[PDB]
Amino acid sequence: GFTGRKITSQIFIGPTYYQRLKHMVDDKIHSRARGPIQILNRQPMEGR
DNA sequence: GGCCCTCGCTGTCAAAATTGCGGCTGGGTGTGACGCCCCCACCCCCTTTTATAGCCCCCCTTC
Repeated sequence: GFTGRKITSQIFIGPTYYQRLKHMVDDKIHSRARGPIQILNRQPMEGR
């Protein structure tokens, strides 16, 4: 697709059924500089 | 004093059972939630009356 040259090997290509899973990167990304702390431990809380 | 045996006691090794402890790292959703029996104060209803009226039980009457 970039240079327009033929690929020397011959790619195996065809229609295949794919599924998108609920495991999505926007539901998983998580960061924390400084936030709320626990009532008992005074340590950072559990989970995003 | 010295040789030889059986015996009782504390003791020991061994077998057997009894018991405190452990069981990966981390992450993301969601969902939901005492009683028994007695004793002691205090209050309500028992009764009388009446006005008042809607409601309802009881007995009578109809066919």
